Amino acid sequence: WRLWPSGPEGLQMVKKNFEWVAERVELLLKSESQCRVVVLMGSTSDLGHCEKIKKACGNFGIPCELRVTSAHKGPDETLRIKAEYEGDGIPTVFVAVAGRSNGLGPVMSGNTAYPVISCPPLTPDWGVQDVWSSLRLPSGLGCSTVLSPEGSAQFAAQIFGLSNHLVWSKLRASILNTWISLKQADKKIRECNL
Amino acid sequence: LNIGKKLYEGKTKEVYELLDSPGKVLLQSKGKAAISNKITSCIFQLLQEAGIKTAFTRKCGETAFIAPQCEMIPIEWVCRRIATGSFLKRNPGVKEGYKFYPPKVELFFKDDANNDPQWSEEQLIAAKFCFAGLLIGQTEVDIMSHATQAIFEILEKSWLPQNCTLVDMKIEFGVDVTTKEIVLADVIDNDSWRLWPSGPEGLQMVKKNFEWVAERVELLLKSESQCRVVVLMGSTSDLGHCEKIKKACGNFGIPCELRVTSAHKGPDETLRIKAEYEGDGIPTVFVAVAGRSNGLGPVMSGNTAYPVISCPPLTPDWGVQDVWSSLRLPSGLGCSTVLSPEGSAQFAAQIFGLSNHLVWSKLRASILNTWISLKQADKKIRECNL
Amino acid sequence: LNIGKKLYEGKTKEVYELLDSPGKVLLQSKGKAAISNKITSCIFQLLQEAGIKTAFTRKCGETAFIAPQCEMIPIEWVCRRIATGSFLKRNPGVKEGYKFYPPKVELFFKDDANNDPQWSEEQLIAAKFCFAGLLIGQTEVDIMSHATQAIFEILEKSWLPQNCTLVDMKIEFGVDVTTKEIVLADVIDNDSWRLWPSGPEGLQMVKKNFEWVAERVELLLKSESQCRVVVLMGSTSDLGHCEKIKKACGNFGIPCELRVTSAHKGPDETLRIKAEYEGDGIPTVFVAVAGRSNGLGPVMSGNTAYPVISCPPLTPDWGVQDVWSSLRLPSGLGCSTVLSPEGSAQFAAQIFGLSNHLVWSKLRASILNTWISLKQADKKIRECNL
Repeated sequence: WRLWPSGPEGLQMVKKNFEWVAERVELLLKSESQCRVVVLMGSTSDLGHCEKIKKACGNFGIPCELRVTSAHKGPDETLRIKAEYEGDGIPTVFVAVAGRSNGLGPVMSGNTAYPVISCPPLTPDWGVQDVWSSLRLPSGLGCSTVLSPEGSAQFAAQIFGLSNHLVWSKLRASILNTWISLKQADKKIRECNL
Repeated sequence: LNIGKKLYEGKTKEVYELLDSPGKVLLQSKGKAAISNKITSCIFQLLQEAGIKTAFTRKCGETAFIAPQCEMIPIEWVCRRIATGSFLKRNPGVKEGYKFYPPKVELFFKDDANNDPQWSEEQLIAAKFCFAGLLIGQTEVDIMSHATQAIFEILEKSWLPQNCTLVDMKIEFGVDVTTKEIVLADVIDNDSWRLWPSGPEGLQMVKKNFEWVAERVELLLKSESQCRVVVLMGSTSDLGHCEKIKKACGNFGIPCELRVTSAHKGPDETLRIKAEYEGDGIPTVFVAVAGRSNGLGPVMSGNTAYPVISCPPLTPDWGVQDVWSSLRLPSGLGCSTVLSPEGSAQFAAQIFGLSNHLVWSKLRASILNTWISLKQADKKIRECNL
Repeated sequence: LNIGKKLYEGKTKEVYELLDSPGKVLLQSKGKAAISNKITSCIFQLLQEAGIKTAFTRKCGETAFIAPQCEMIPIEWVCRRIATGSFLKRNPGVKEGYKFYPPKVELFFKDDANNDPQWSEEQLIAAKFCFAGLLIGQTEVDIMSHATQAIFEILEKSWLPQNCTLVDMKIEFGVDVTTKEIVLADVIDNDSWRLWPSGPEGLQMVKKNFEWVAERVELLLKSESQCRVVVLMGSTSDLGHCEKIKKACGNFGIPCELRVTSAHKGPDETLRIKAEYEGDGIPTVFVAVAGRSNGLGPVMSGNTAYPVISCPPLTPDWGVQDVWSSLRLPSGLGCSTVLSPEGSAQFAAQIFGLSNHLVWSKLRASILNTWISLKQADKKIRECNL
């Protein structure tokens, strides 16, 4: 490869010498950007939903914690837990999981300057009625919605990826590999068009 | 090898029994009688491949063909698109050339070389005929007239590419002794129909001579229009959905290929695959199968001048929410939606049918047969209203 | 009458000014040069009627044609479907016959009879050319390559019925001094392309000689495939809806008729009207427009072997409730749904396009032009990101 110094601007432009490159390459294996995803669930009966998010976060190397809190039952407590993730300086993304009327996501988003994803555990029974409590929020709420549990973890990854190259890389490799997989399935089904 | 007894016969052929094979235990035999058999062997194979229930098995020699044994209906069904000769004489005022659009179906009583009149569809019912056990009434008389019109249109279409106009035709039915179905049971040669030259315009108008007709009929068994249906699926987990479409396409004789591609994942690849079906000149129709938000259909339609059908694999779980991504498309998209997998194959067939008479024929026979089926279910449930 | 000054010229023609008519103030003049003008006059009229922006007004005499004045782009665009000659020599390994599917577009730097090399699409942008005021960069270079491929495919299609294979072609653009649009600005004769005989199979493969090409090109201006769109409306109060479809059909050169019929009120009549479009042999597509519960589309589709599009005149008041009567049909119905009135006309066009190259061409040009339009809106809004 060829690596400019990039701090058209420097000398005639000189590739870094194998010596300098040598004592830097190990640093590419680590990132300056710390990141954490905190999953808030209004009820432990959605624990399974939250775990798919946690496991997914695990695929992008992002630490993830699950917690139980109710905007409707312990309003005060939800804010408290919010504060201990805000006050410890770790860049965090909140994923709100609340069934039925979701007031957890809306409240979180309204009291924190960090991103907040509402990832409702919808089922086709009343799903069509419940999503709207996560969409349609009063003004001043950046709160975003993502239905897929792993999908919400992915979005969180892409958020942190803007600062953690190690995470960005995993997103990129994944994009590629999914294409590789598409390519192969088509070739394998193409065999059967004889 | 071959056997035979006695049995009946018509004016052009002599039907013989066939020991060593009951049922289809019939042989039709009968200068230029070999021409008459070559013609009747194609029209039959043709009408048969289209889907019309017809008394014909395989061709046999030069002047013969075996077919299932059946009791004939003593009636001559005639269908017209244009009025000429006889008809004119019978219908004063109708100037020659008058086109009938449904088109006109008339039936003549007992073939008897005496007067063999014209019967009303009501005199046939009151006739109370019964062959091979089948009492002929409303339902049966209705089937024959409908089937006659259908057979007409099929042959009318089949001929057009040879630049021939089917003016009118004569046809006789018969109840299959085995299956008990009313079938197009008797030879169709050059005296069974009348073909103008259609390139009111030519000479005094001369029916094609059995010679010219002879060396053209085999061409009706093939089509100039090539056609292909390509099924694009965003995910192999819908493979089953796509196969119902493929199998359906198989019912209309249209070649169909399944392929995997994602507008969302491999945008670039979808366009690539699109290009190799566009560039090879085979007239193609694309059927897009994408679950959830369907962006496959919309993208395809927007980048190809060929038709694109979106056939979403909906389930009642979230179906009502997903269809709208296939309907409601930004302007400039001809993309059409069809929910039924086989239904989408049928639509594709009807698209290609505009150019492939063989496909059109299958669509037409199917329309008829479905009616035959409706008719019978009603008669079978009618029995239970006693 | 006619005038003229000096101006520029190419290898086959000499461009002259034309006082008494500015702008289109250009005349192209130039044995067999009259053949070269007859060919270039059809291909242009053809590409123009298809929708391609091309520098051509009317034919003039035997060896001339007037067109709008424009500054030429010193680049030779070439498009290939099959690799032959030159290309092979430039691309070692590509065996003759290799088919390119997108298909391949290459452009050659300044026409200069010296070496006139091959430029990368990136060397043209860096060239920073500017004609008639139009600085040529990403956007413009992208338009020409896209337009070249589109022009190729159109001509490729147009030729097929004459049993000719467009192997590759050469084309030059130019910015119209008036409108400032990049247009197919310069003659296309028999040395602008290469046409196999395509009935790897024939002789060593010989391009058609300008003589044979000459007496065929006018045939590309007409199609063998006839087509008609019939719009059925259950109520005259939707007349406006049906007219958008009719007008749209007009944009693709497809004849379209509006008619009033009710599946619910005159069941019998609907079938009758259906029959007179079926019986007259004109390939037809039916577009059903019925508000509320749509039984018109379903019934039509079930009684005709031709395609049937349901194009409901929905309004947001009860639209969500009505569409389902057009979707969700009993089995055996190929009936397709398309909400957009013009969209349904477009789909119909794409159906007929499978057989009418003139229609296919209009669809293709349209695809291109819509892209050209997208490209320009982005560049115009990009200006406002300063």
